[PDB]
Amino acid sequence: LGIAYGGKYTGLAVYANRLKMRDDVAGILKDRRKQRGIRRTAQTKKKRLRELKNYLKSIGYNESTATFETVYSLAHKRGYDYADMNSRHRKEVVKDVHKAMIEGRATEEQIKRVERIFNKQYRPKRFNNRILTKCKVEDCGVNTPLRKNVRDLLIENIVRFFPIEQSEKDNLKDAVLRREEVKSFFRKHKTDEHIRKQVYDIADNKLSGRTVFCKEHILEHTEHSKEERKVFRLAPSLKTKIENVLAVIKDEVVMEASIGWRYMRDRLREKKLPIERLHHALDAMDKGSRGSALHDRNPLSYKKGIITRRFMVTEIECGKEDDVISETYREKLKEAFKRFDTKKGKCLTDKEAKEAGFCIKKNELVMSLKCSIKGTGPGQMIRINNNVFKTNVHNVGVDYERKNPRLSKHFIEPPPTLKRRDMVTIKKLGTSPTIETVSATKLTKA
RNA sequence: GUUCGAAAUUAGGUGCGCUUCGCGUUACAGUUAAGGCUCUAGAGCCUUAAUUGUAAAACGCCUAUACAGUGAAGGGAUAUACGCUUGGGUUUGUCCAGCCUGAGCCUCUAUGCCAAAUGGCGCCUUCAUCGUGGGUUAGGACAU
DNA sequence: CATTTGACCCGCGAAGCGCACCTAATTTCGAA
DNA sequence: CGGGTCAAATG
Ligand SMILES: [Zn+2]
Repeated sequence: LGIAYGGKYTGLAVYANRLKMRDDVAGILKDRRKQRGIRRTAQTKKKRLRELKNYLKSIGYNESTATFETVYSLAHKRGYDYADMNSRHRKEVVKDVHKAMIEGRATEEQIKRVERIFNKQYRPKRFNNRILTKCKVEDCGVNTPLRKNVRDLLIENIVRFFPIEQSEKDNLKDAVLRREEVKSFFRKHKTDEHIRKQVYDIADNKLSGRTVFCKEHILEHTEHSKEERKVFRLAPSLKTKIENVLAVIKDEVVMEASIGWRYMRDRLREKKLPIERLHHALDAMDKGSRGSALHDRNPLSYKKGIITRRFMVTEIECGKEDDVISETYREKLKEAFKRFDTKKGKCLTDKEAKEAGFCIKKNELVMSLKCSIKGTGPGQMIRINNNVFKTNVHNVGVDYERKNPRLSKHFIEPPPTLKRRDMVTIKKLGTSPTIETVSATKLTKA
């Protein structure tokens, strides 16, 4: 093998071929997770609002009444409850709800049910039993316990090696799980400081995670010492990296980033391969995919042929203020940059915007300016519900460009067989695709 | 006695999943503040910006045998499910991740909250009732 | 009038829970 | 952070 991997690169120094691994999948999953969290928060907000509306209408506070107005507006921003006394606390929102429903002449049971709606848990929190480490011995596929549920077994695993009799071992085990008793025992039955910490840690600490062995095998681990450490749960991004490297190996070991070492070591054997744990070889993405974003995350405004969007003054770049629609605020922003000298950093800053007089919002917060969107065109605009989005995956091929079947019903501009990366006699696609900085129209299939 | 292997423990980092709280975006509607034009100091319209409210945030796919509210009763560690067995939806060229989830079950895993036993509560179940919902999707491989 | 050709575009923050998989170190037991 | 966008410019 000779594989050696590190940082963003790897080398199969059997051969001396270097390979570049994907160093993005982690950040892509991170934002595929932030998006899912945003979506689920919004769905729970809709659930809660539906329930609150139904209840308020059921008790005579119909939508036209001020009680409904106030309570429904309060239910949009209910505050946080992870702690107790950028957001208000659940208690302040519920205090305002009580105030409004009292002023509405509501009964105690009604206010209490509205409070229950404001405190309801719409999606269960399930985290106590999610990741399931199975027992290491080959004949025991059963679940290992959480280490906090078998503190007795873990304490026994340590006390079974003390120079004392079994009766004193059992007494000590029962005492530590009787506080000064264990201290006196150790003070008399001199024991190593590390062993004493370990037993105290098992007795007292918050034991996250599971044990390598089940109940029936925690103590028997010495009988299985020759079996190496096993792995079952590796990060999908590291899995993608390592499996791309392994696929390269399959098409075509002192393996010196260290995470996931055992997963490679086990895939390299797939039975007994030994392991000895830009010039890297000398030391030794497809955004059109079916799971990529169909469009941008921030919707755009598309009015009478002009694409614009609101960007904060601290989000509009120096040298680009010409996209700001307002003539007056363009001049104001230019008057701000010939004092700020922001051309280097180009980002501008909250303090600078406030000093320049762009703090116009409710909380003295920096205003926003509508700016025209460069780098986009009409062909990329889609409309879903009220939102207009830029889609970078509008092109799936060219026959005249071919529109994305997942967006044909949403394109604002009506439409008038080389796919991307095909071999022809393609890095960017269109009616005259870019083929490799040369662009041509008369490509032919090859 | 060195080395190596395992387990345990601790700290760091990396990452994965769940549940929320916001800001920002967008659509409409109402206001305020200006800028302009147009009718005639006002009045009508367009712009920008602020402030209010409500609504959308991937497309889709799958579910009404579904889903949630309310009430009653029963069960609640001889119990349930995030567990086990075995699925199904997302799901498509195909296969997956991840999430969700049905039926049976308690051999492994887990089991919360408010008040020493015990007591409520969440929880599970059946029914009655008003109904209109719920899950997943912004990732990876392969083929094309 | 098809090509270069050069600049431009792209959602952020926090909290509460779980978890694994690698480093660093120690104990203990097994071996080779 | 590729896949485009526009307008410009041997054209
Ligand atoms: Zn076992």
